[PDB]
Amino acid sequence: RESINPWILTGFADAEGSFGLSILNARYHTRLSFTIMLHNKDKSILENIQSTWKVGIITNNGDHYVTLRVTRFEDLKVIIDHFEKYPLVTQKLGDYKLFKQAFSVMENKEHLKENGIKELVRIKAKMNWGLNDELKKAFPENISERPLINKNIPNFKWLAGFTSGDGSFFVRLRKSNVNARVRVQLVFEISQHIRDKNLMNSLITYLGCGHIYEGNKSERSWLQFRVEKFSDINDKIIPVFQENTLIGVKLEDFEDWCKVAKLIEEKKHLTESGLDEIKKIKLNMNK
DNA sequence: GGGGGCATGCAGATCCCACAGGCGCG
DNA sequence: CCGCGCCTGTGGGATCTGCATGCCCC
Ligand SMILES: [Ca+2]
Ligand SMILES: [Ca+2]
Repeated sequence: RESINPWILTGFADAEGSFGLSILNARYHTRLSFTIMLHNKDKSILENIQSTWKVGIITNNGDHYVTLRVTRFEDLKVIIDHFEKYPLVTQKLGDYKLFKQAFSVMENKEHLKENGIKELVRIKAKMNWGLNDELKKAFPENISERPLINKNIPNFKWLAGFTSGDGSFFVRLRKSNVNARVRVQLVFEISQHIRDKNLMNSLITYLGCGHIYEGNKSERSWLQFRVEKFSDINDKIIPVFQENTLIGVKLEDFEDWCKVAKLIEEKKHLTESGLDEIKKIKLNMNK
């Protein structure tokens, strides 16, 4: 049990969060929800988040996945209050804005009159993946292509939570095809759907390093932010997350990541014994 | 008396994670 | 040569997202 920084929580919500508006039947029932599902290894984050918001239920989905679900109405107010003070950054903010106007419709109790569900389906048709086939056949009169959020990084604490979700620290070992000497390469990467390309591109100027790699438009719908130059990693990337602590197993991956960075800064990665530890400081992180 | 809210399942779709290899450059 | 690191390319599963349903209560 502990509490995390609010900007770190918002950043992690931009990565793994999901806003849900369920409309099922003609007695149409409604269900507003915020959900996060992770691997069992990161059950601490969900309990860390639940202790911060004092809401939600943490269940087990299968033998490997935990889930945190907030479904009560009065308990969705603290979520909306929090996100109003710490706004989301990715295109998920658009789903949150539709999540909020769906809440105010259900708060005025108008969501049960015939006028209410007609707007909520109109609201639902714009968030996440839209409506189903049946309700789209039950409301082929849906009107309303929402305004696209385009923000930059608000701060580094948002990045700590965001990196704890979609980020990645890992070690590269390359056997030189000419020298047969083991090469060690540290790299930091964040992947993301191309719908937030402007946000991912703003990481370059805010961190002072990194590159954006895309691939052709026909074969891929997600890009990568990546830092491979060791000097940028040791002097820019590492101090950022030393100040803004990551959460979950990403903190453990980052700690082992920094152990390799220091073995390299001490030039011990050229030694036979130093190369042995780095190899273990690579199997550590797969487990 | 039953309607709407809550808790609690289960499952599909995909956007991630954690890499690999070729090769130009200083 | 040689190590660095830009640059292209990716398998597979942890994710994001959706549907269902019996129970409870007021
Ligand atoms: Ca994400
Ligand atoms: Ca993750």
